Amino acid sequence: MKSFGELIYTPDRAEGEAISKAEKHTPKIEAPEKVKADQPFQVRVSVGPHPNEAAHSIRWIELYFYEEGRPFNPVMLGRVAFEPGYAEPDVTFTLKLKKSGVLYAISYCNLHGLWEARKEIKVE
Amino acid sequence: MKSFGELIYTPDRAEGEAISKAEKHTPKIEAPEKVKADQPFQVRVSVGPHPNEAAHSIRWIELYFYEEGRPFNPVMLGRVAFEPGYAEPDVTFTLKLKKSGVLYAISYCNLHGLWEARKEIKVE
Amino acid sequence: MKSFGELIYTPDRAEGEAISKAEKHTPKIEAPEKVKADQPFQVRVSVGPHPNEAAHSIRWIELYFYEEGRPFNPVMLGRVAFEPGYAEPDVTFTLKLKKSGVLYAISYCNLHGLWEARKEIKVE
Amino acid sequence: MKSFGELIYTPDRAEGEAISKAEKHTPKIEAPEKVKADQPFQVRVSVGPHPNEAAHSIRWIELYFYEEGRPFNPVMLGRVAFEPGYAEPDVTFTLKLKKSGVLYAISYCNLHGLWEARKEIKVE
Ligand SMILES: [Fe+3]
Ligand SMILES: [Fe+3]
Ligand SMILES: [Fe+3]
Ligand SMILES: [Fe+3]
Repeated sequence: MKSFGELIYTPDRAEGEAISKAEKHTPKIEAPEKVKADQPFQVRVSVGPHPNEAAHSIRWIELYFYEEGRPFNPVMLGRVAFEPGYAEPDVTFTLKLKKSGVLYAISYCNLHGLWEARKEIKVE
Repeated sequence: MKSFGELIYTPDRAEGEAISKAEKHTPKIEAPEKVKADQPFQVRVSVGPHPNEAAHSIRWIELYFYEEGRPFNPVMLGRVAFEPGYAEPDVTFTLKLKKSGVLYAISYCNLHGLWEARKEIKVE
Repeated sequence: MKSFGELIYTPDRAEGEAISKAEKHTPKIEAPEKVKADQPFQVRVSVGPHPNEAAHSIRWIELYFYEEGRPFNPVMLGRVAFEPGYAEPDVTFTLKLKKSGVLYAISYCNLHGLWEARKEIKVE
Repeated sequence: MKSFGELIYTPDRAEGEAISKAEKHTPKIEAPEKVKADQPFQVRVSVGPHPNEAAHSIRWIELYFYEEGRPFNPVMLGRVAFEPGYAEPDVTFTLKLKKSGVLYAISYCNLHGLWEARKEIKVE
Protein backbone atom coordinates (compact mmCIF):
# COMPACT_ATOMS: atom_id res chain seq x y z
CA MET A 1 0.00 0.00 0.00
CA LYS A 2 1.35 3.57 0.31
CA SER A 3 2.42 5.58 3.42
CA PHE A 4 1.20 9.13 4.17
CA GLY A 5 4.68 10.64 4.02
CA GLU A 6 5.22 9.32 0.46
CA LEU A 7 2.11 11.16 -0.76
CA ILE A 8 3.78 14.53 -0.35
CA TYR A 9 5.21 16.23 -3.43
CA THR A 10 8.87 16.87 -2.63
CA PRO A 11 10.59 19.81 -4.30
CA ASP A 12 12.63 17.32 -6.37
CA ARG A 13 9.69 15.66 -8.14
CA ALA A 14 7.86 19.00 -8.07
CA GLU A 15 9.46 20.11 -11.33
CA GLY A 16 8.55 17.01 -13.35
CA GLU A 17 4.80 17.41 -12.85
CA ALA A 18 2.28 18.38 -15.55
CA ILE A 19 0.55 20.91 -13.22
CA SER A 20 3.81 22.84 -12.69
CA LYS A 21 3.42 24.09 -16.26
CA ALA A 22 0.41 26.12 -15.05
CA GLU A 23 0.94 26.81 -11.33
CA LYS A 24 3.66 26.39 -8.71
CA HIS A 25 2.56 24.79 -5.44
CA THR A 26 6.00 24.41 -3.89
CA PRO A 27 6.30 26.98 -1.08
CA LYS A 28 9.06 29.61 -1.17
CA ILE A 29 10.78 30.05 2.23
CA GLU A 30 12.51 33.34 2.90
CA ALA A 31 14.63 33.19 6.04
CA PRO A 32 18.19 34.04 7.09
CA GLU A 33 20.81 31.32 6.75
CA LYS A 34 22.21 32.13 10.18
CA VAL A 35 20.55 33.75 13.23
CA LYS A 36 21.57 34.38 16.84
CA ALA A 37 20.01 32.24 19.57
CA ASP A 38 16.87 33.54 21.28
CA GLN A 39 16.93 36.45 18.80
CA PRO A 40 13.72 37.14 16.76
CA PHE A 41 13.74 37.06 12.95
CA GLN A 42 11.24 36.98 10.06
CA VAL A 43 10.35 33.94 7.96
CA ARG A 44 8.23 34.53 4.86
CA VAL A 45 6.32 31.71 3.21
CA SER A 46 4.48 32.08 -0.08
CA VAL A 47 3.02 30.04 -2.92
CA GLY A 48 2.46 31.26 -6.47
CA PRO A 49 1.45 31.88 -9.07
CA HIS A 50 -1.61 29.84 -8.18
CA PRO A 51 -5.35 30.52 -8.55
CA ASN A 52 -7.19 31.84 -5.50
CA GLU A 53 -10.92 31.11 -5.53
CA ALA A 54 -13.49 29.01 -3.71
CA ALA A 55 -13.13 26.14 -6.16
CA HIS A 56 -9.33 26.24 -6.14
CA SER A 57 -6.82 27.80 -3.76
CA ILE A 58 -3.97 27.16 -1.37
CA ARG A 59 -6.12 26.49 1.72
CA TRP A 60 -3.32 26.54 4.31
CA ILE A 61 0.40 26.59 5.09
CA GLU A 62 2.12 24.61 7.87
CA LEU A 63 5.57 25.58 9.17
CA TYR A 64 7.57 22.87 10.91
CA PHE A 65 11.15 22.61 12.21
CA TYR A 66 13.65 19.79 12.61
CA GLU A 67 15.71 20.74 15.68
CA GLU A 68 19.21 19.19 15.57
CA GLY A 69 19.79 17.18 18.74
CA ARG A 70 16.15 17.23 19.86
CA PRO A 71 15.19 13.64 20.92
CA PHE A 72 12.07 13.63 18.75
CA ASN A 73 11.21 15.72 15.68
CA PRO A 74 9.82 17.82 14.16
CA VAL A 75 8.39 20.72 16.13
CA MET A 76 5.43 22.43 14.46
CA LEU A 77 6.13 26.18 14.54
CA GLY A 78 2.95 27.66 13.09
CA ARG A 79 -0.12 27.14 10.94
CA VAL A 80 -1.94 29.67 8.86
CA ALA A 81 -5.23 29.25 7.00
CA PHE A 82 -6.32 31.52 4.14
CA GLU A 83 -9.86 32.41 3.05
CA PRO A 84 -10.17 31.62 -0.69
CA GLY A 85 -10.54 34.83 -2.69
CA TYR A 86 -9.59 37.20 0.14
CA ALA A 87 -6.20 36.07 1.45
CA GLU A 88 -3.14 35.44 -0.70
CA PRO A 89 -1.04 32.38 0.19
CA ASP A 90 1.68 34.66 1.60
CA VAL A 91 2.55 34.90 5.30
CA THR A 92 5.32 36.23 7.52
CA PHE A 93 6.13 34.70 10.89
CA THR A 94 8.42 35.84 13.65
CA LEU A 95 10.57 33.14 15.28
CA LYS A 96 13.12 32.62 18.04
CA LEU A 97 15.36 29.58 17.75
CA LYS A 98 17.70 28.01 20.29
CA LYS A 99 19.38 25.41 18.06
CA SER A 100 20.26 24.68 14.41
CA GLY A 101 18.03 22.72 12.05
CA VAL A 102 15.72 22.70 9.06
CA LEU A 103 12.56 24.73 8.31
CA TYR A 104 9.82 22.83 6.43
CA ALA A 105 6.88 24.47 4.64
CA ILE A 106 3.78 22.50 3.73
CA SER A 107 1.17 24.01 1.40
CA TYR A 108 -2.23 22.42 0.80
CA CYS A 109 -4.24 22.80 -2.40
CA ASN A 110 -7.79 21.48 -2.36
CA LEU A 111 -7.24 19.93 -5.81
CA HIS A 112 -3.51 19.36 -5.93
CA GLY A 113 -2.60 18.07 -2.45
CA LEU A 114 0.47 18.57 -0.26
CA TRP A 115 3.64 20.35 -1.34
CA GLU A 116 6.95 20.59 0.55
CA ALA A 117 9.80 23.08 0.88
CA ARG A 118 12.95 22.84 2.98
CA LYS A 119 15.42 25.44 4.24
CA GLU A 120 18.50 25.07 6.43
CA ILE A 121 18.95 27.56 9.24
CA LYS A 122 21.99 27.75 11.55
CA VAL A 123 21.89 29.15 15.09
CA GLU A 124 25.19 30.58 16.32
CA MET B 1 -26.90 33.96 31.75
CA LYS B 2 -24.17 35.43 29.50
CA SER B 3 -23.73 35.30 25.67
CA PHE B 4 -20.47 34.27 23.96
CA GLY B 5 -20.01 37.62 22.23
CA GLU B 6 -20.12 39.47 25.59
CA LEU B 7 -17.20 37.41 26.90
CA ILE B 8 -14.77 39.10 24.54
CA TYR B 9 -12.57 41.89 25.90
CA THR B 10 -13.27 44.89 23.69
CA PRO B 11 -10.53 47.48 23.24
CA ASP B 12 -12.61 49.92 25.33
CA ARG B 13 -12.68 47.85 28.53
CA ALA B 14 -9.20 46.54 27.68
CA GLU B 15 -7.53 49.50 29.38
CA GLY B 16 -9.36 49.20 32.71
CA GLU B 17 -8.15 45.66 33.41
CA ALA B 18 -5.66 44.66 36.12
CA ILE B 19 -3.72 42.39 33.69
CA SER B 20 -3.06 45.30 31.30
CA LYS B 21 -0.60 46.61 33.89
CA ALA B 22 1.63 43.62 33.06
CA GLU B 23 0.82 42.58 29.46
CA LYS B 24 -1.20 43.86 26.51
CA HIS B 25 -3.46 41.30 24.85
CA THR B 26 -5.29 43.69 22.52
CA PRO B 27 -4.03 43.04 18.98
CA LYS B 28 -2.39 45.84 16.97
CA ILE B 29 -3.64 45.98 13.35
CA GLU B 30 -1.39 47.61 10.79
CA ALA B 31 -3.19 48.17 7.50
CA PRO B 32 -3.75 51.01 5.03
CA GLU B 33 -6.79 53.21 5.57
CA LYS B 34 -7.63 53.09 1.87
CA VAL B 35 -6.78 50.48 -0.79
CA LYS B 36 -7.74 49.93 -4.43
CA ALA B 37 -10.18 47.13 -5.27
CA ASP B 38 -8.74 43.72 -6.17
CA GLN B 39 -5.29 45.15 -5.35
CA PRO B 40 -3.09 43.21 -2.84
CA PHE B 41 -1.85 44.85 0.37
CA GLN B 42 -0.24 43.83 3.69
CA VAL B 43 -2.01 43.58 7.05
CA ARG B 44 0.18 43.07 10.12
CA VAL B 45 -1.27 41.75 13.36
CA SER B 46 0.71 41.54 16.59
CA VAL B 47 0.26 41.22 20.34
CA GLY B 48 2.72 42.36 22.98
CA PRO B 49 4.46 42.62 25.24
CA HIS B 50 3.16 39.28 26.42
CA PRO B 51 4.92 36.15 27.72
CA ASN B 52 5.55 33.34 25.26
CA GLU B 53 5.92 29.93 26.87
CA ALA B 54 4.12 26.62 27.13
CA ALA B 55 2.28 27.67 30.29
CA HIS B 56 1.33 31.08 28.92
CA SER B 57 1.22 32.49 25.39
CA ILE B 58 -0.96 33.96 22.68
CA ARG B 59 -2.04 30.64 21.13
CA TRP B 60 -3.65 32.06 17.97
CA ILE B 61 -4.89 35.07 16.01
CA GLU B 62 -8.10 35.21 13.94
CA LEU B 63 -8.62 37.86 11.25
CA TYR B 64 -12.20 38.61 10.26
CA PHE B 65 -13.86 41.25 8.05
CA TYR B 66 -17.22 43.02 8.05
CA GLU B 67 -17.98 43.66 4.37
CA GLU B 68 -20.30 46.68 3.92
CA GLY B 69 -23.35 45.63 1.92
CA ARG B 70 -22.70 41.89 2.22
CA PRO B 71 -26.02 40.18 3.19
CA PHE B 72 -24.43 38.30 6.10
CA ASN B 73 -21.26 39.07 8.06
CA PRO B 74 -18.47 38.70 8.92
CA VAL B 75 -16.15 36.89 6.53
CA MET B 76 -13.24 35.13 8.22
CA LEU B 77 -10.08 36.14 6.31
CA GLY B 78 -7.39 34.06 7.99
CA ARG B 79 -6.28 32.17 11.07
CA VAL B 80 -2.78 31.70 12.36
CA ALA B 81 -1.62 29.49 15.23
CA PHE B 82 1.70 29.98 17.02
CA GLU B 83 3.84 27.37 18.77
CA PRO B 84 4.51 28.59 22.35
CA GLY B 85 8.18 29.47 22.78
CA TYR B 86 9.08 29.37 19.08
CA ALA B 87 6.68 31.73 17.30
CA GLU B 88 6.02 35.33 18.31
CA PRO B 89 2.39 36.49 18.14
CA ASP B 90 3.20 38.59 15.05
CA VAL B 91 1.91 37.82 11.55
CA THR B 92 1.58 39.50 8.17
CA PHE B 93 -1.18 38.63 5.73
CA THR B 94 -1.73 39.64 2.14
CA LEU B 95 -5.31 40.58 1.19
CA LYS B 96 -7.43 41.63 -1.77
CA LEU B 97 -10.67 43.44 -1.01
CA LYS B 98 -13.59 44.28 -3.27
CA LYS B 99 -15.62 46.45 -0.88
CA SER B 100 -15.25 48.72 2.19
CA GLY B 101 -15.59 47.51 5.77
CA VAL B 102 -13.94 46.71 9.07
CA LEU B 103 -11.00 44.41 9.92
CA TYR B 104 -11.31 42.54 13.25
CA ALA B 105 -8.41 40.85 15.06
CA ILE B 106 -9.02 38.23 17.73
CA SER B 107 -6.14 37.05 19.94
CA TYR B 108 -6.43 34.08 22.29
CA CYS B 109 -4.44 33.68 25.50
CA ASN B 110 -4.67 30.33 27.25
CA LEU B 111 -5.02 32.13 30.61
CA HIS B 112 -6.51 35.46 29.66
CA GLY B 113 -9.12 34.65 26.99
CA LEU B 114 -10.27 36.53 23.88
CA TRP B 115 -9.16 40.04 22.93
CA GLU B 116 -10.50 42.23 20.10
CA ALA B 117 -9.17 44.92 17.79
CA ARG B 118 -10.96 46.83 15.04
CA LYS B 119 -9.74 48.79 12.03
CA GLU B 120 -11.67 50.58 9.29
CA ILE B 121 -10.53 50.06 5.74
CA LYS B 122 -11.98 51.83 2.67
CA VAL B 123 -11.92 50.38 -0.85
CA GLU B 124 -11.96 52.97 -3.63
CA MET C 1 -19.45 51.37 14.71
CA LYS C 2 -20.11 47.70 15.63
CA SER C 3 -18.14 45.30 17.91
CA PHE C 4 -17.09 41.78 16.86
CA GLY C 5 -19.11 40.08 19.59
CA GLU C 6 -22.34 41.75 18.38
CA LEU C 7 -21.89 40.25 14.90
CA ILE C 8 -22.61 36.76 16.17
CA TYR C 9 -26.09 35.32 15.62
CA THR C 10 -27.34 34.37 19.08
CA PRO C 11 -29.84 31.53 19.37
CA ASP C 12 -32.50 34.11 20.33
CA ARG C 13 -32.39 36.12 17.10
CA ALA C 14 -31.59 32.92 15.21
CA GLU C 15 -35.27 32.08 14.79
CA GLY C 16 -36.33 35.43 13.32
CA GLU C 17 -33.97 35.21 10.34
CA ALA C 18 -35.03 34.70 6.70
CA ILE C 19 -32.31 32.04 6.14
CA SER C 20 -33.66 29.86 8.98
CA LYS C 21 -36.59 29.04 6.69
CA ALA C 22 -34.12 27.08 4.51
CA GLU C 23 -31.27 25.96 6.79
CA LYS C 24 -30.41 25.91 10.49
CA HIS C 25 -26.96 27.21 11.40
CA THR C 26 -27.39 27.21 15.17
CA PRO C 27 -25.32 24.33 16.57
CA LYS C 28 -26.98 21.56 18.59
CA ILE C 29 -25.00 20.65 21.75
CA GLU C 30 -25.53 17.20 23.20
CA ALA C 31 -23.94 16.87 26.63
CA PRO C 32 -24.95 15.69 30.11
CA GLU C 33 -26.43 18.26 32.47
CA LYS C 34 -24.28 17.00 35.33
CA VAL C 35 -20.92 15.16 35.29
CA LYS C 36 -18.41 14.08 37.94
CA ALA C 37 -15.14 16.00 38.23
CA ASP C 38 -12.14 14.71 36.28
CA GLN C 39 -14.46 12.10 34.74
CA PRO C 40 -14.57 11.83 30.90
CA PHE C 41 -17.83 12.33 28.98
CA GLN C 42 -19.00 12.89 25.38
CA VAL C 43 -20.13 16.19 23.88
CA ARG C 44 -21.72 16.07 20.42
CA VAL C 45 -21.96 19.17 18.26
CA SER C 46 -23.84 19.27 14.97
CA VAL C 47 -25.37 21.70 12.50
CA GLY C 48 -28.18 20.92 10.08
CA PRO C 49 -29.91 20.65 7.82
CA HIS C 50 -27.44 22.76 5.88
CA PRO C 51 -25.86 22.36 2.44
CA ASN C 52 -22.39 20.83 2.28
CA GLU C 53 -20.43 21.79 -0.83
CA ALA C 54 -17.42 23.83 -1.87
CA ALA C 55 -19.52 26.93 -2.50
CA HIS C 56 -21.48 26.59 0.74
CA SER C 57 -20.84 24.63 3.93
CA ILE C 58 -20.24 24.82 7.65
CA ARG C 59 -16.45 25.28 7.46
CA TRP C 60 -15.70 24.78 11.17
CA ILE C 61 -16.96 24.40 14.74
CA GLU C 62 -15.36 25.96 17.84
CA LEU C 63 -16.11 24.64 21.34
CA TYR C 64 -15.49 27.01 24.23
CA PHE C 65 -16.22 26.90 27.97
CA TYR C 66 -17.01 29.51 30.62
CA GLU C 67 -15.51 28.10 33.84
CA GLU C 68 -17.32 29.43 36.94
CA GLY C 69 -14.79 31.04 39.27
CA ARG C 70 -11.96 31.10 36.74
CA PRO C 71 -10.33 34.60 36.85
CA PHE C 72 -10.57 35.04 33.08
CA ASN C 73 -12.87 33.36 30.56
CA PRO C 74 -13.57 31.53 28.36
CA VAL C 75 -11.33 28.52 27.82
CA MET C 76 -11.33 27.20 24.27
CA LEU C 77 -11.85 23.42 24.49
CA GLY C 78 -11.53 22.31 20.87
CA ARG C 79 -11.74 23.26 17.22
CA VAL C 80 -12.73 21.08 14.33
CA ALA C 81 -12.58 21.91 10.61
CA PHE C 82 -14.60 20.03 7.98
CA GLU C 83 -13.75 19.49 4.31
CA PRO C 84 -16.73 20.70 2.21
CA GLY C 85 -18.44 17.76 0.53
CA TYR C 86 -16.67 15.04 2.52
CA ALA C 87 -17.24 15.81 6.20
CA GLU C 88 -20.62 16.48 7.78
CA PRO C 89 -20.75 19.29 10.37
CA ASP C 90 -21.11 16.71 13.16
CA VAL C 91 -18.42 16.00 15.77
CA THR C 92 -18.04 14.27 19.11
CA PHE C 93 -15.50 15.37 21.70
CA THR C 94 -14.40 13.79 24.93
CA LEU C 95 -13.96 16.16 27.89
CA LYS C 96 -12.89 16.22 31.53
CA LEU C 97 -14.11 19.12 33.63
CA LYS C 98 -13.06 20.26 37.09
CA LYS C 99 -15.67 22.98 37.67
CA SER C 100 -19.20 24.05 36.64
CA GLY C 101 -19.94 26.39 33.74
CA VAL C 102 -21.29 26.88 30.25
CA LEU C 103 -20.41 25.14 26.95
CA TYR C 104 -20.48 27.41 23.86
CA ALA C 105 -20.58 26.16 20.26
CA ILE C 106 -19.62 28.41 17.37
CA SER C 107 -20.35 27.32 13.79
CA TYR C 108 -19.00 29.17 10.76
CA CYS C 109 -20.72 29.28 7.37
CA ASN C 110 -18.76 30.80 4.51
CA LEU C 111 -21.89 32.68 3.38
CA HIS C 112 -23.89 33.03 6.57
CA GLY C 113 -21.31 33.87 9.26
CA LEU C 114 -21.07 32.95 12.95
CA TRP C 115 -23.75 31.10 14.90
CA GLU C 116 -23.86 30.45 18.67
CA ALA C 117 -25.21 27.77 20.99
CA ARG C 118 -25.04 27.58 24.78
CA LYS C 119 -25.41 24.71 27.24
CA GLU C 120 -25.11 24.64 31.02
CA ILE C 121 -23.11 21.84 32.57
CA LYS C 122 -22.73 21.21 36.32
CA VAL C 123 -19.74 19.44 37.88
CA GLU C 124 -20.49 17.68 41.17
CA MET D 1 19.47 15.86 4.25
CA LYS D 2 16.04 14.48 5.28
CA SER D 3 12.56 15.01 3.71
CA PHE D 4 9.47 16.01 5.73
CA GLY D 5 7.56 12.85 4.87
CA GLU D 6 10.36 10.65 6.29
CA LEU D 7 10.09 12.37 9.68
CA ILE D 8 6.71 10.80 10.36
CA TYR D 9 6.56 7.75 12.62
CA THR D 10 4.85 5.05 10.57
CA PRO D 11 2.89 2.37 12.40
CA ASP D 12 5.60 -0.15 11.42
CA ARG D 13 8.49 1.55 13.22
CA ALA D 14 6.05 2.73 15.89
CA GLU D 15 6.44 -0.49 17.87
CA GLY D 16 10.25 -0.45 18.04
CA GLU D 17 10.44 2.91 19.81
CA ALA D 18 11.52 3.45 23.43
CA ILE D 19 8.58 5.85 24.09
CA SER D 20 6.02 3.18 23.12
CA LYS D 21 6.87 1.45 26.39
CA ALA D 22 5.19 4.37 28.20
CA GLU D 23 2.61 5.84 25.79
CA LYS D 24 1.06 5.03 22.41
CA HIS D 25 0.97 7.89 19.91
CA THR D 26 -0.21 5.88 16.91
CA PRO D 27 -3.85 6.84 16.25
CA LYS D 28 -6.58 4.18 16.31
CA ILE D 29 -9.03 4.51 13.38
CA GLU D 30 -12.48 3.03 13.82
CA ALA D 31 -14.39 2.96 10.54
CA PRO D 32 -16.38 0.44 8.49
CA GLU D 33 -14.47 -1.61 5.93
CA LYS D 34 -17.19 -1.03 3.34
CA VAL D 35 -19.74 1.80 2.99
CA LYS D 36 -22.31 2.80 0.37
CA ALA D 37 -21.58 5.82 -1.83
CA ASP D 38 -22.89 9.21 -0.68
CA GLN D 39 -24.07 7.49 2.52
CA PRO D 40 -22.95 9.00 5.89
CA PHE D 41 -20.95 6.95 8.41
CA GLN D 42 -18.89 7.50 11.59
CA VAL D 43 -15.10 7.48 11.82
CA ARG D 44 -13.58 7.52 15.31
CA VAL D 45 -9.98 8.56 15.88
CA SER D 46 -8.24 8.29 19.23
CA VAL D 47 -4.79 8.23 20.80
CA GLY D 48 -3.89 6.65 24.12
CA PRO D 49 -2.88 6.04 26.72
CA HIS D 50 -0.99 9.31 26.59
CA PRO D 51 -0.60 12.16 29.10
CA ASN D 52 -2.86 15.18 28.68
CA GLU D 53 -1.46 18.36 30.20
CA ALA D 54 -0.10 21.73 29.16
CA ALA D 55 3.48 20.46 29.09
CA HIS D 56 2.59 17.28 27.20
CA SER D 57 -0.45 16.27 25.15
CA ILE D 58 -1.71 15.25 21.75
CA ARG D 59 -2.27 18.78 20.40
CA TRP D 60 -4.22 17.82 17.26
CA ILE D 61 -5.43 15.13 14.87
CA GLU D 62 -5.54 15.41 11.06
CA LEU D 63 -7.73 13.10 8.96
CA TYR D 64 -6.77 12.69 5.31
CA PHE D 65 -7.96 10.43 2.48
CA TYR D 66 -6.32 8.87 -0.57
CA GLU D 67 -9.10 8.69 -3.18
CA GLU D 68 -8.48 5.89 -5.72
CA GLY D 69 -8.53 7.34 -9.23
CA ARG D 70 -8.38 10.97 -8.10
CA PRO D 71 -5.72 12.77 -10.25
CA PHE D 72 -3.96 14.21 -7.21
CA ASN D 73 -3.97 13.04 -3.59
CA PRO D 74 -4.66 13.14 -0.73
CA VAL D 75 -7.79 15.05 0.23
CA MET D 76 -7.76 16.43 3.77
CA LEU D 77 -11.08 15.45 5.37
CA GLY D 78 -10.92 17.16 8.76
CA ARG D 79 -8.75 18.63 11.48
CA VAL D 80 -9.43 18.74 15.17
CA ALA D 81 -7.45 20.54 17.87
CA PHE D 82 -7.67 19.65 21.57
CA GLU D 83 -7.13 21.92 24.57
CA PRO D 84 -4.50 20.27 26.84
CA GLY D 85 -6.10 19.13 30.09
CA TYR D 86 -9.71 19.57 28.97
CA ALA D 87 -10.13 17.58 25.76
CA GLU D 88 -9.15 13.94 25.32
CA PRO D 89 -7.48 13.03 22.01
CA ASP D 90 -10.67 11.23 20.90
CA VAL D 91 -12.94 12.46 18.09
CA THR D 92 -15.75 11.18 15.90
CA PHE D 93 -16.34 12.49 12.40
CA THR D 94 -19.18 11.92 9.98
CA LEU D 95 -18.19 11.31 6.35
CA LYS D 96 -19.69 10.73 2.91
CA LEU D 97 -17.47 9.05 0.34
CA LYS D 98 -17.94 8.64 -3.40
CA LYS D 99 -14.98 6.35 -4.15
CA SER D 100 -12.70 3.74 -2.52
CA GLY D 101 -9.39 4.57 -0.85
CA VAL D 102 -7.38 4.90 2.33
CA LEU D 103 -8.04 6.90 5.53
CA TYR D 104 -4.92 8.41 7.17
CA ALA D 105 -4.77 9.72 10.75
CA ILE D 106 -2.02 12.05 11.88
CA SER D 107 -1.56 12.81 15.59
CA TYR D 108 0.78 15.51 16.87
CA CYS D 109 2.51 15.43 20.25
CA ASN D 110 4.33 18.57 21.32
CA LEU D 111 7.26 16.45 22.54
CA HIS D 112 7.02 13.34 20.41
CA GLY D 113 6.14 14.60 16.92
CA LEU D 114 3.98 13.14 14.14
CA TRP D 115 2.38 9.70 14.22
CA GLU D 116 0.52 7.92 11.39
CA ALA D 117 -2.31 5.43 11.05
CA ARG D 118 -3.84 3.94 7.91
CA LYS D 119 -7.17 2.25 7.20
CA GLU D 120 -8.61 0.89 3.96
CA ILE D 121 -12.20 1.73 3.17
CA LYS D 122 -14.17 0.40 0.17
CA VAL D 123 -17.12 2.22 -1.41
CA GLU D 124 -19.63 -0.04 -3.15
FE1 LIG E 1 -3.55 23.87 -7.37
FE1 LIG F 1 -1.95 36.54 28.96
FE1 LIG G 1 -25.38 28.71 5.30
FE1 LIG H 1 3.99 12.07 23.82
